[PDB]
Amino acid sequence: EEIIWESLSVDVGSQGNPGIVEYKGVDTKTGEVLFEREPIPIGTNNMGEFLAIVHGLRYLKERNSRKPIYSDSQTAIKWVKDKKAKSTLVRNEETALIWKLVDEAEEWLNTHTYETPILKWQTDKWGEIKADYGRK
RNA sequence: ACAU
DNA sequence: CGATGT
Ligand SMILES: [Cl-]
Ligand SMILES: [Cl-]
Ligand SMILES: [Cl-]
Ligand SMILES: [Mg+2]
Ligand SMILES: [Mg+2]
Ligand SMILES: [Rb+]
Ligand SMILES: [Rb+]
Ligand SMILES: [Rb+]
Ligand SMILES: [Rb+]
Repeated sequence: EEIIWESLSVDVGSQGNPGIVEYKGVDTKTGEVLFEREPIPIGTNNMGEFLAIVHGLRYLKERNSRKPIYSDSQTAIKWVKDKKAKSTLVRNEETALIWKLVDEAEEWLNTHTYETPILKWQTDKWGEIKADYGRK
C-alpha cells in the first residue's frame, strides 16, 4: 500500500539476457548508491536479482540494520525464501563465474540467519524501483 | 497470466 | 522483437 521509505532497494542490470550482469543497492529514500557489483561477463536477469538481494542481506547484517529490502523480482524473492536459485542457465566454462557466485550466495544463506523482510516493489503502482538502471 |  | 522465471 505505502512505500516503506526506510529500506534498501536492489536491482540487476544487464547487457543481454543472458548477457553481462551487474547489480546495485540504493537507499530508497535518497537514491544514494550503497553497493555496486562489478560486471559479470555472462549471467541471467534472475541470477543477478538473486545475488542483489543476498548481497543486501549481507550488507545490512554487517551493519546491524533491521531495514527491509525491496526487489522488483518475483523470482528472486522466491529463490531467496527457498534458499535455492532454480536457474536454467547452462553450467559451462563461460558461465562458471556467475554460477560460482550463485552457489556461494546459497551457501551463505544456509549458514547465516536474518530477520530482514524481503518485500516486493510494486512497480505497477509506484514506478520503477529506485535501484533501476534506466536501460529499458 | 504474473513478475522481470 | 528476444530472453529469464513461477
Ligand atoms: Cl555476488
Ligand atoms: Cl517491513
Ligand atoms: Cl514476491
Ligand atoms: Mg529488477
Ligand atoms: Mg530494473
Ligand atoms: Rb550482525
Ligand atoms: Rb532498465
Ligand atoms: Rb520492472
Ligand atoms: Rb514467458
